[PDB]
Amino acid sequence: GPVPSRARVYTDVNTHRPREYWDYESHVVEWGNQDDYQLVRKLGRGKYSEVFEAINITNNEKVVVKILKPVKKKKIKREIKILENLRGGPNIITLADIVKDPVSRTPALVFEHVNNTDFKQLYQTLTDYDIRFYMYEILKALDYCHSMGIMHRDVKPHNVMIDHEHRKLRLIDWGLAEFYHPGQEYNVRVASRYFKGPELLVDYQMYDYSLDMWSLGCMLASMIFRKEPFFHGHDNYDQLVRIAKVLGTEDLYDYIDKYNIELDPRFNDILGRHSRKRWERFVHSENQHLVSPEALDFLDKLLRYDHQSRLTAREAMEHPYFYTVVKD
Ligand SMILES: COc1cc(C=O)ccc1O
Repeated sequence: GPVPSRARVYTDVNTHRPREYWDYESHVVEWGNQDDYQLVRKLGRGKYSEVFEAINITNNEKVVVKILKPVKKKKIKREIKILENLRGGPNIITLADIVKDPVSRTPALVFEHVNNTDFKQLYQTLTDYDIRFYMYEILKALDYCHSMGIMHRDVKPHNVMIDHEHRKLRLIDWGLAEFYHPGQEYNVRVASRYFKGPELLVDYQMYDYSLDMWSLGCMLASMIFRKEPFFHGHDNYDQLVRIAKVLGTEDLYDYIDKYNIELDPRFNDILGRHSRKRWERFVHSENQHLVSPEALDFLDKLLRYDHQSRLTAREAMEHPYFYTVVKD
């Protein structure tokens, strides 16, 4: 069988929390008044929710209302408990209220409003300094939720909401987030395709916070190289092949051999043999102003096959890449 794995940090955070903290199935939802909020316009519809701009008529403030699609009670409770646990943390989206939507008959989560610009437009005007600044802000959120025993599991540009005017950032959509428990096996069907860690792609279930760091690395690569997404696979199998064409196949085999993992035999005729590439390969005259030795080394230390070998969020915040970022 597979060799077991443990997070190298925050390993027993939940072990020593009171059970109320992580036992979300037993959580009792405290409901607000649904008539406090008025839907103004629909912003989007995902697989698990519909998102609306709204007004809180008790203060005439703009808010965001996320009306959950019918889904098993524990997943709904999971997201709620996680949001309440993390509320007030650095750059964590603030859950303001929970109400029962009369039409859907499901919980509607009320969030603080973030005046966002579309990431595709934003990622295209971001300066070298902007990228470092916002990366640092994401790291604050990730070290926080990891230190609080939670992995996000869906880090991607769409879930990093940025108000570029006030240089304000929020990590959103905690619907896939989970509590980390040492040696627990998790569903590998998480994260968006382009941001899936190698551990998910090789069906290794005993993963941890370090998954989020691979996803963050994918975001970084897309930003500094101006290629979104960076690893652009057509499906989950091609996704691993795309990664192997950059990181190389010999380190992939070292990875799966270390945890005594076996690849899907489906890869036998599509994976091939590939050398590890140097990151300078992806540098050109249209992105070189976003690239530095510090950037490439930081990226290199995020994008590792071995989840145990990736920088932790805290380690990442110590990296020379962030030396130029103004501290508060
Ligand atoms: C799609 O999930 C979310 C969306 C938003 C705002 O767009 C805020 C919090 C969320 O969890």
